[PDB]
Amino acid sequence: MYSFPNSFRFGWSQAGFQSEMGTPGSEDPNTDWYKWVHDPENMAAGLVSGDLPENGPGYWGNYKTFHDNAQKMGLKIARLNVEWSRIFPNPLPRPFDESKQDVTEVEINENELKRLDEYANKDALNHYREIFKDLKSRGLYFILNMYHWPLPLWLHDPIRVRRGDFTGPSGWLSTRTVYEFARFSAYIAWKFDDLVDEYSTMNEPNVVGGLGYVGVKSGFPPGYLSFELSRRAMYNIIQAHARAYDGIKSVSKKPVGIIYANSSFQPLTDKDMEAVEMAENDNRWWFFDAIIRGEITEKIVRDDLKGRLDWIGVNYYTRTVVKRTEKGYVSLGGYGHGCERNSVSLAGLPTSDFGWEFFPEGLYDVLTKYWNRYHLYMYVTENGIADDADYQRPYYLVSHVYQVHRAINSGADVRGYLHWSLADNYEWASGFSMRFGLLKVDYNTKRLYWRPSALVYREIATNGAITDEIEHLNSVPPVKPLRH
Amino acid sequence: MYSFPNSFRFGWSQAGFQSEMGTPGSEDPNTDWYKWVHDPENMAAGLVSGDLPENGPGYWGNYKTFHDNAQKMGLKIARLNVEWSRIFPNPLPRPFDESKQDVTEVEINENELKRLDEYANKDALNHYREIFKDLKSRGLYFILNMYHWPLPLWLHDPIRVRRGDFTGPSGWLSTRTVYEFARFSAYIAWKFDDLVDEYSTMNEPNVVGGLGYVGVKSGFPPGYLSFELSRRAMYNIIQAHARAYDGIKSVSKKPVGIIYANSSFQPLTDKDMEAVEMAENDNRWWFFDAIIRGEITEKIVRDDLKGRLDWIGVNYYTRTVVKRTEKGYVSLGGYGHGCERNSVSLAGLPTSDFGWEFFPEGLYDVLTKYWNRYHLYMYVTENGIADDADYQRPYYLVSHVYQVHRAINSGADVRGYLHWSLADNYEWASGFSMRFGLLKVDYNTKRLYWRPSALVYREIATNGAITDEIEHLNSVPPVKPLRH
Amino acid sequence: MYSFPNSFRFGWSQAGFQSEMGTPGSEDPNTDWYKWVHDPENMAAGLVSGDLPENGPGYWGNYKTFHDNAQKMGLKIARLNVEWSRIFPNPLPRPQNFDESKQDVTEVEINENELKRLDEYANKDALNHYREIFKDLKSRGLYFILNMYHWPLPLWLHDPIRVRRGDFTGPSGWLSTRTVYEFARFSAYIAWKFDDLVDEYSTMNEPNVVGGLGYVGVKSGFPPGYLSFELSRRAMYNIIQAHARAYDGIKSVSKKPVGIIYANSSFQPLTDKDMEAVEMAENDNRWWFFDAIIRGEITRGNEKIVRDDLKGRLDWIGVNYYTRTVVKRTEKGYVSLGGYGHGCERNSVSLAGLPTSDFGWEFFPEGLYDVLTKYWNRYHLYMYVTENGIADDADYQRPYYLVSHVYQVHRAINSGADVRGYLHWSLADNYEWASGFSMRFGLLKVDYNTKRLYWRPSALVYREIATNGAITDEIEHLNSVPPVKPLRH
Amino acid sequence: MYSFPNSFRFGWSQAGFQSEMGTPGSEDPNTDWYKWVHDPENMAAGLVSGDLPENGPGYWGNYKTFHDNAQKMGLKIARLNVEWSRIFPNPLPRPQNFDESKQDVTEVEINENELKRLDEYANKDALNHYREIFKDLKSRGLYFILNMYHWPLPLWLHDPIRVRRGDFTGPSGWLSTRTVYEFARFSAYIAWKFDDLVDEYSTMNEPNVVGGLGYVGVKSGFPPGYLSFELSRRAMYNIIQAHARAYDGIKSVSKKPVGIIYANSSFQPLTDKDMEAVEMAENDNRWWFFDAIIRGEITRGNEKIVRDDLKGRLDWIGVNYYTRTVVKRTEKGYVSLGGYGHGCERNSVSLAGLPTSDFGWEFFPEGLYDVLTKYWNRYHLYMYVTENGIADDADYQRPYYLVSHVYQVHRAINSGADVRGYLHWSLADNYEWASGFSMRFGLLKVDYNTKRLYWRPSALVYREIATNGAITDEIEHLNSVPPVKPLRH
Ligand SMILES: *[C@H]1O[C@H](CO)[C@H](O)[C@H](O)[C@H]1F
Ligand SMILES: *[C@H]1O[C@H](CO)[C@H](O)[C@H](O)[C@H]1F
Ligand SMILES: *[C@H]1O[C@H](CO)[C@H](O)[C@H](O)[C@H]1F
Ligand SMILES: *[C@H]1O[C@H](CO)[C@H](O)[C@H](O)[C@H]1F
Repeated sequence: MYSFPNSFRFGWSQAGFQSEMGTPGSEDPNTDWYKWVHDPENMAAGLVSGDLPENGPGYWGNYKTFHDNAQKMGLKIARLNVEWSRIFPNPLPRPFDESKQDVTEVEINENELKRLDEYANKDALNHYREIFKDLKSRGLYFILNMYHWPLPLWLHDPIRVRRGDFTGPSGWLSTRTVYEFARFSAYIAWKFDDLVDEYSTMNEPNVVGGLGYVGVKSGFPPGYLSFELSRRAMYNIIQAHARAYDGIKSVSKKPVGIIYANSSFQPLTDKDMEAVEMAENDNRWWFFDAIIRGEITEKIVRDDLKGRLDWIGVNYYTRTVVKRTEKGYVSLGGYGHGCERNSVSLAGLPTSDFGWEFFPEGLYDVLTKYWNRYHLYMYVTENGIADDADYQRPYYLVSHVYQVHRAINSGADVRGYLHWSLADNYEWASGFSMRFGLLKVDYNTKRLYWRPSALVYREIATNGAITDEIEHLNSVPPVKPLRH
Repeated sequence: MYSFPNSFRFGWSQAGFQSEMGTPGSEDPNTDWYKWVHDPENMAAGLVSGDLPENGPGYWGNYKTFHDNAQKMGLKIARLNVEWSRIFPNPLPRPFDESKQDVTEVEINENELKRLDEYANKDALNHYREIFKDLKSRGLYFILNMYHWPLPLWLHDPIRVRRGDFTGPSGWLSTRTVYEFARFSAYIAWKFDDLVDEYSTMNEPNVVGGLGYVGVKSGFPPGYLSFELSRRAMYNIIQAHARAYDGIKSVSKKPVGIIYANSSFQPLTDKDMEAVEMAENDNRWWFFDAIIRGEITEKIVRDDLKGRLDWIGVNYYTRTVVKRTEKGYVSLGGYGHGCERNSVSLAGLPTSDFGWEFFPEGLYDVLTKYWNRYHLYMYVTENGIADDADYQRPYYLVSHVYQVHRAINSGADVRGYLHWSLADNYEWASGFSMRFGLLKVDYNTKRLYWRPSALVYREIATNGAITDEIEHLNSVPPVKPLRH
Repeated sequence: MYSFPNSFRFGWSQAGFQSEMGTPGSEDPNTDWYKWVHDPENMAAGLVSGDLPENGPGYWGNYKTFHDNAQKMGLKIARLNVEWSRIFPNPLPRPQNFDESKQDVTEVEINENELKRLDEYANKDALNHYREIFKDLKSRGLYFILNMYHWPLPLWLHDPIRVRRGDFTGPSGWLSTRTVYEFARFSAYIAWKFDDLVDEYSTMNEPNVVGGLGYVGVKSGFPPGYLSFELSRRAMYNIIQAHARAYDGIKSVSKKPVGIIYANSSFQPLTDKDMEAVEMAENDNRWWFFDAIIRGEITRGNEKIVRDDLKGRLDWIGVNYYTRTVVKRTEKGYVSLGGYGHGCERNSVSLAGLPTSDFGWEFFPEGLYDVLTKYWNRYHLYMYVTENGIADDADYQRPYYLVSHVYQVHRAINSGADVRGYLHWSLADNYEWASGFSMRFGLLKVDYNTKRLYWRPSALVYREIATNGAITDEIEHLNSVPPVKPLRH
Repeated sequence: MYSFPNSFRFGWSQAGFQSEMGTPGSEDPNTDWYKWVHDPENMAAGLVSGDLPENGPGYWGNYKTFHDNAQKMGLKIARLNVEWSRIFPNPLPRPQNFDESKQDVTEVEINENELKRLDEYANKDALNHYREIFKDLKSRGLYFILNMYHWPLPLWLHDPIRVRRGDFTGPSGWLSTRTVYEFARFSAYIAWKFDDLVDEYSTMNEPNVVGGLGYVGVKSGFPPGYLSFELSRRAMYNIIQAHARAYDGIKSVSKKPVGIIYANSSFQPLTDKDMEAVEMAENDNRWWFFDAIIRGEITRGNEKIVRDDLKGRLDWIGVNYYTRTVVKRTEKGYVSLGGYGHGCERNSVSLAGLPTSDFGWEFFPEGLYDVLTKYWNRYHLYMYVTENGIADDADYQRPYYLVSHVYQVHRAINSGADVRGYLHWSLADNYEWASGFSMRFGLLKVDYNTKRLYWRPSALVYREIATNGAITDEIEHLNSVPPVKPLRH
């Protein structure tokens, strides 16, 4: 048996854009992401799959079923987001000097919030309140995230930017987005504080800037390849996090965190340990040192950035193998996320439907490194596998949950594990083919089915432990019967 | 939902030789099969794996744990056998003309049973009583089978026979074995009737004669290749069944059946339907027409054979594809049981760790054909898959259970489904590598673990139905992620 | 036995950029493609592999060895290009009598005086080196098809990074009529200089891939990688008129045959209800182009016109072929299906159970017969198979790939098609564009460390074919699908 | 370049039973093997495949075509056997001065008079046909190694079904000294008849496989398939004395070199603690046999003796080699491991990640060097590589298999070993015993419907090797492991 503390919670995470649509009446056409996946040129180029999110799992209409299943599964925590575009589908009056690089302060008060109130979509706010009330009535502890990638179209036209036209709404390249984000977050906290337990400002901001402006083959908006603009987007996102933090704290006393995409960086040979550290600096610490210690880049300390974080949401799937170079370090293909789909890595480890390598030890690595650097408590806010057949998921689930136990045992303050995800959903540029659910979705009927891994998770959650009977699943899925 | 009748029972089947040994004190060295798998020449030839049954799962010592798990799984029926060799390890006095071909009668009465009593091993009888009492106390309905392949060494020395020496104890080639089998079965019924619900005389007698004397590459005792001796063994086994039936009925009023190995015979092309019928005649009907209608081979009717059956135990794994020949019919490799391990058949269907093709429709075929010919009620007494990883079993389980539902819906009287098996066990000449358990066995510690399929079976059994939530598993395991 | 006419030639095709560099002093940094593959942002995005052409097979210095092996192998035809950038590495003077705002280029006047001026700007070392290569070529008895263009443009004509970034103020490649004007002049110039060595001309290699991958299929990492339906059409329009202007230019200086080389797939119906889908696909991917440069039929804005300056500008068709495309009828028209043709997994099997190559291309030789006979029946121009081959480092499938496709050409001739040679892609491994060196198409293996060439068993098979002018009885079993059971699925 | 001595020969080996039948009038129903493979019970048990040798490649009638192709391929040596059963299809008179109960056969007197008597019983059509085959062989410049025995015994000497059934009252094959006596006479007889055509002799092909698979490895479906450690030893004991008696018999009539051909694997240690395990394996599978027939050392019942009638009966060693065997130390001795060598899955990869053949045999060329040099250092007798090859219908791995093993022979010579030729198994596909026709080892493919031979690309590779007496620079990259990524795992 591997027993968790009595206060530890098991649950799940999901995103508005990936899961909301699918039931008639749920359509939200007003985001950069909506426009982006319907774009004819993006489709012809294969940058997006051609699948459309309005044919999704339909959480907007069917949330009661989702919560029903989650309760039967013994889950006690959930992390969701509100979609910005649903609440403010229409542009807000211009507020503020747009040419200033830094946004050190955004003044928000009772009067300003009441003014915003008059622009807000009331049907959308009331519907979210209905969803969250039903969530809370199942005994689910609620982490509310403000941002999980789609921006209102009135703040970002991604096709214009893709085309190299910077005269329109430019998303994270514009301090106007920073300013409005802080206000949105204060506003939502103001409206929903009575239901919320903890807050997250944003989900994986590193992926937004990284795939948006460098990893353009990913088909993420706006898909404009520029090292310079990628840095600008990340700089603005950092400030937006700090201002959203201050905004929420002006209205609520509850914990405010952030959710971030992590890999476990691993040395190719024992000569590559420095390369691991440089990779950790460049992919992780630089960002967290900014919003925790105020350290940013000349290398300065910004007092408006310092201390703006109460907890860390750890998202984790797999490792990245690095080696030392003359000029620095490189990542290696054939490991981590750079493998063949439904095959084996260069290390002989099985890969998912998405080509991601099975490497649960990485999670222990990531949890304990954060803990040793910052001493902030953590949730595992995302962890899971693309696996429609359910072959690897039982092993994936138990192995990762074990590593969390390992992390706690070593002293790290980790307070919950939230699987990605409760049900299948729309996997961004990849469409519906990448199925991460504990529950399978038949997209024709929106009916949910329990994969055997869901029954395994029920065992874990109901008992607050990896029980004796399922302990063998803390191992690598046998590769011999699997595709190579 | 697929709901079964309120009286339908879900459970499991297991064999004494495959599951009993493994705990110190359980060793039974006195069978043909024990001798056969320890034989140095058999080992060097690769006819047996080299694995030894005394290193098994240890049901003899650990039966309470097995039954505990079965109860938690919601099972309500079990079929086991007593091992003949445990009860009579030593030769019994010669009774009876050994050169007579037919055994039409074996006289058994109270006095003869008391005489046998004085030869019986009392420790073994008392231990079995303890096992079965504990079984019944979990609310398990009990089918007791008399014979599941091992014969006492004093009735069969398989190495002598393998060597072409017929002067020793010759197993099913000798009417002495028939005579003693009838007495053993009456004796066991006499001892255990208060605990037993239904009886089976024997398990898969067709496999005993077929692999014993024709399919000699299987490594079944005595491994002497002879069409003639295979017929002789089957003739004696048939008579032994009829005499065991009469023996049990002299002592008990309870239902007496038999458990038999079935394939579903399928035509290669639509020109091969007659070939299917000939295959069914040669592999199935000839045997059942003997013990039900007394029809045997000149083609006669034996009154001592007629009507000796109350129910049919249907064992089923996969299909056999046949085609018409000039001289008759042939079976095709690349389908059914003749496939590559962990691969796909010639029809693109996934195969097991044993190379057996996924074909659940065959079970409906087999159930309804028996029903339409004889109108005897049936149990599915064996059905399962060699699958250590648990990749295919959830699908295999739900799909086959569905076909049973299909059979009932069409009118067939089927009263239970017994999965092969509750836990991993010693798979004959193949050893421990073929793992059929709903529970995984760690052979070092004898600890049992729940594979995700066990949690799926708990759903089925507790509800008496394939529930809505697991209904997607009534499909073929996706082949793309699997080895080809 | 499958015998070819006595005049039919077996050989190979090769491209300057893919094969020239690798030997000391061979480097040509002055193309869009060179800049494109060295670009740090393109590298970080994985648009390009990170392999660099300057570490290539070194034909620039080792051409005598290549030619030696090709002669040993009994080859009798070769098709090569001159790299524009090596001849004119620096810009030429903005031309007289030229309006950059005019959509159409109906004429480009080139005379002996203009040619003599151009000659002042040409790199003489490059010109002399190419003469040395081609002389050596002809000395082995190889018939020579000289192609003018095989993708890289001089940087002074195209800065692809600028265009990638959405900046159209600089040199914009096929988006500019200046490039059309200069291409015409370049082709006339090369013909004027090399006509004593050339047997037949091609203007261009696969223009449809340049426009298509450059401006629509941007995940392929082709320059300038700017996603735009509108700009893809403009590039294709300009490339069409460039072909016509180049044909006139070559004809002003030469009597020899002038063709074009084009990328083809065989369009195949998913079900028997999809035959119209195939015809629409053939219209959109093939006929529209050739009806323009043969029949002068084209669309400019919104109208279907005939341009007398485009009509009749083709003497022969270079058929490039690898695999099929499976199409199905839609409400809005037709779509291609993944899991067939070039959209399969690498080293696997297609949805039809046919083996795929290192590049994920489906084995489908019957498509070649389909393509050759369709071109024949529509236009009645003679053709060459100018590119056919497989990415196969291990040499598992190539022996089958080669014999089978060569059989399909024999079948095409038998049906009446005028097909005059077969040219394998390629003699030796080379630099496969954005994919780098890992895609190995050679009959000969290249060790990139030593630049040594090795005969794959397929090269020995090809020698049998070429020396005999036939698929001989002894190798005829190779006219079949590589067995799939021993291969990866 | 890897060059061989000017006297080294490249060729092939072939067996009568596997290759002769298939043409009208070639049938030879009079062997244990023939009866064994037609047996209904053996068929139903799947001990034999159900394929029949009379539908084979037809060397009996088509030998001129085989020889034609072998000469085209530049081969210069061949090793064939005569089938005993074709020469003596009927029993011979029970012999004078012979006690069937004696364990040892120390002498078999054969003189000219006895030979002339035997000649009265020999089938003359068979003898003349073999002369015609061998004359044609020699006329292509092939050096001829004639082997006396390659597994089938005349039925009058062995009824395998009777023995399978445990009935030892009939003709019992290698379990009877009568078979030893007759083999000696047969070999002297064949030498007496064919010595003008023969260059070197072998008595036997792989006697260890006959005894081993016949009496222990019974799942292999070899005759008589009677499982007995004791009878395997008796068969091997008799086969050893048969070899000695045959050597004396041949020497009574011929001056030429007389050797034996033997099945070898390379024993390899699982871990570095297993080197003694390897030596014990080499003792039990190899040295015990050769110490008997070279040094006269043997065990009879319970004692280690020297027999002067066994000592020195060998002039050369025929090395047969396919793959390795991995062994590990046990308390009781040593064991072989599955997942390496010949115990792998077909068309897959071994536990060491090395590719396996259609037969499930692991690619391990370094084992050949190990085997050749071990024999050399122990006995200092010259050797031939008499069997080496791969079951590979598609020809994917064979080009690598061939070049790599041929390299390992070059390495053996370089180290000092006297190795005088390499003979591929085999020229053409044939009947692979209990496996039937599906295991295809030919450099040439056989279509069993027409009996036509086809050159696999490996045959072209072999022609390069043989005509040059070298692995040439051009094919030297084949001295490597077939890439596993494109193959089935
Ligand atoms: C984390 O990863 C999952 C699986 O890829 C989804 O993309 C989420 O939105 C992301 F936050
Ligand atoms: C039925 O089959 C199973 C799986 O092979 C076991 O062998 C049983 O003993 C047999 F009855
Ligand atoms: C045709 O295809 C080959 C191999 O893909 C090369 O890319 C050539 O340049 C192209 F023209
Ligand atoms: C050596 O092996 C080959 C291929 O396995 C044939 O079986 C020969 O007869 C044998 F001697």
